[PDB]
Amino acid sequence: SSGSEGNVKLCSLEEAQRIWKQKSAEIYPIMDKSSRTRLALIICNEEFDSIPRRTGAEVDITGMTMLLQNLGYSVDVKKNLTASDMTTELEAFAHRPEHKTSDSTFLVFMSHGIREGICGKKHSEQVPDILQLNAIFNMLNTKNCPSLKDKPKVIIIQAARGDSPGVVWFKDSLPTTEEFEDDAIKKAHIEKDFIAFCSSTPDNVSWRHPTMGSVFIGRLIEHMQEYACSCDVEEIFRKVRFSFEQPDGRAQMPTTERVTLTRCFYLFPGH
Amino acid sequence: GSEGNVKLCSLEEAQRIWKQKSAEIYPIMDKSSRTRLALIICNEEFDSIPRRTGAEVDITGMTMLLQNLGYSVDVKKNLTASDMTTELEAFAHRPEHKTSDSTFLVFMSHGIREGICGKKHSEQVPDILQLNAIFNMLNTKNCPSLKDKPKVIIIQAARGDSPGVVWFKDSLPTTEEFEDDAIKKAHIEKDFIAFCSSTPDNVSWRHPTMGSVFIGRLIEHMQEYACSCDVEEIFRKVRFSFEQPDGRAQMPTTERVTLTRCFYLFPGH
Ligand SMILES: [Mg+2]
Repeated sequence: SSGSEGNVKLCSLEEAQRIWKQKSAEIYPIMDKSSRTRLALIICNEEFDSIPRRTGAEVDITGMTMLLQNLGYSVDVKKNLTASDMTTELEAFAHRPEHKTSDSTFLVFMSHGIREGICGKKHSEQVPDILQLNAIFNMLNTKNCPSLKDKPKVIIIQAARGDSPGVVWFKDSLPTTEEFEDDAIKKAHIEKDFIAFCSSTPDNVSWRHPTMGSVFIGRLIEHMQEYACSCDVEEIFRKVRFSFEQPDGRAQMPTTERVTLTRCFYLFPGH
Repeated sequence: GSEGNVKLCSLEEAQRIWKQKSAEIYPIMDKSSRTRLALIICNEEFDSIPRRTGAEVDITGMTMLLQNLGYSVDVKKNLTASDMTTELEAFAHRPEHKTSDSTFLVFMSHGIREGICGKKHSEQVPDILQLNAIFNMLNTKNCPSLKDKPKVIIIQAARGDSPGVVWFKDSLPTTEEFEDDAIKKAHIEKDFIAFCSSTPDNVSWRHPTMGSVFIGRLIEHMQEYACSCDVEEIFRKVRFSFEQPDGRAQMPTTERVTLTRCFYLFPGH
């Protein structure tokens, strides 16, 4: 009886009716299932030139691919890219015409993390190869990705550190090209409707179960599958943090970051 | 009464919430015995950089709000980074927190890339309090009295001819202070939520010293919605209220959320 949705628990018609009746004015609207063309992007760096292999990556890619596909997203997976190539790929994704007939997107980045951003494949101390988190939000913003204006953009980042001070986030501050937008694109908020969810916790290896996925990605998939039907995604992220509250060996506490969501994002699995 | 402008949560409303989600709501303390503390730090008068007009209306608005929500408010004004740090460290050590369920910290100043401007700041010899330092001073190691309790941080840190007050990043030996092993095994940073506005100062001229729109909008939403919405959502709704821009676009961000539960203020209780 299971199908496109896999192991994601379905929101019944009754359930969906209730959520929408109660808060429709502040729920991101979703598009008709039959005609919508949802897109997602996973970029996973596993094999690196000068830094450790990320054993566990393939289980994560497979799990997140399955998850997002079960939630209705056409998932485009890219592997072992330089920051330069990650940039080129981001811009292409941002420019896909399918987003015009979509209601939302997910972007997943799985790689090594340092203070300054996400490590590309050719990264070393001498020769840097870093994707700045900021560039993700910029390339998907209102001006650079007008097809996703007013639509939620969920950015999941697994950027495990090791000895370094995780991923830094947060600051507090040439002229661009005139592309002659209608004054309603011009006057829109540059950045709006983003939510990020970030883990920089290193992996604990089990040699008995090598190849196995990161606990973060596993815990996220588990919670998405169980609670996509009843909770909006902000709340699902909070519940992942709740699940990690009593520490085991390796303490995990992923942070929700750069929230410019204006409405609740419900996934309405089954619809 | 003591709540004034804040709409009160009712016993039926308040029991509604609690029954629905008590296992995932931050518990609040008995009203008669809790001693809630909040801190406002505002730099408005500066040596070298522009005077921030309308600060006093914001201070007064935020103080009243926090008092209405059940917090005793200490306000500190025009401090160097060094003095702000001293004050924050003092705030963290107050015994009241031992008998409290939560806190709010408010920072209002000029902001740059590196963090919040202090009174003596110039681009020639900076004076900046790092946002990181705020979280560190209130974290589990350094402020054990607020472990497992919500710590709301509001930063109004207006941008100059500058790209912003940026956050984030992913990833010298400290003094050994002999913490209990339960403190050592605890999550170092948990139960925080920041709401940040980095919008520049436009100034009213026929009628000056009239508050900032961010703070006004936050206060209005807290008054309206504390009786039915957790702070997270209240912060969402302020964003919702700014969706169609006025002249000066404002979209304040929620940042560094390690909240594991929902923080209902339950005004009136
Ligand atoms: Mg919520």
